[PDB]
Amino acid sequence: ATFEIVNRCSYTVWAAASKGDAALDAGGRQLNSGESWTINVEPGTKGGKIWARTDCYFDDSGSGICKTGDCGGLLRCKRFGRPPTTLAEFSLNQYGKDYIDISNIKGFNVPMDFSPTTRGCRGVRCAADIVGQCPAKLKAPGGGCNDACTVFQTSEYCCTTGKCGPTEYSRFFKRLCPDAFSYVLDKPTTVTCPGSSNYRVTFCPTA
Repeated sequence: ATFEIVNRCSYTVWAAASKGDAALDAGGRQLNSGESWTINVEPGTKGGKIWARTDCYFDDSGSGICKTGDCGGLLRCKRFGRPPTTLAEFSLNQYGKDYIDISNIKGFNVPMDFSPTTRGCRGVRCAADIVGQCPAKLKAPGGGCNDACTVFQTSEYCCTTGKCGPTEYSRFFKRLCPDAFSYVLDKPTTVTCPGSSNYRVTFCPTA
C-alpha cells in the first residue's frame, strides 16, 4: 500500500511511520513546507501509525531530539512517538478490508487529514486549532496539547480497567474534532475501506 505524506504546514515537519515494534518503510523523513514523501507499507500491517514531529534536530548519524513526537531520538522511527501527537492510525488487509482513523488519545500536535486516494470510502480529518484552544492544564510546554492520561496518569483517563467514560478533557478534543477518537472507549470513528486501498496523509490540510 502506498501512503503519500504531504506537508502543507508553513513549517517543517519530520514525518514518522511505525507499527510500534518496527519502522514502516524508512520510518521517518524531513518534509519542508510543501514537500511530499511517498512510502510503501506492507499489506497486512496491523496497528500502523503515521504522525508529524516538530522542532527536530538530528546529527549526521540521524540521532537527535524532537519537541513533539520524538521516537527515541531517531530520525528513522522504529517505535511510537512521545505525546503530544495527532495520530493517523490504520490496519490493512484485515479479513479483506482496511480500517483507518485519526486519534487524539495521545494528544494533538499538528492538524491532519487522512484520506484514501483510491475508491470506496471517505477520509477523516482533524484540522481545528486544538493547540491554540488547548485547556491550560493540558498545554505541553514543549509544544502541542497533551491528552489527560499523559498529564494525570489516572485509571479514568487511561482507561486502565476497560471501564472509563468521557471526561471534561476528552470532550474538549471531541468538540474541536468530532471525527477523531477523544478517549479509549469513544464511539468509534473508524472508516472501513476496501482491502489494499492507498492513502494520503496531509499535515495542515486547511492551512
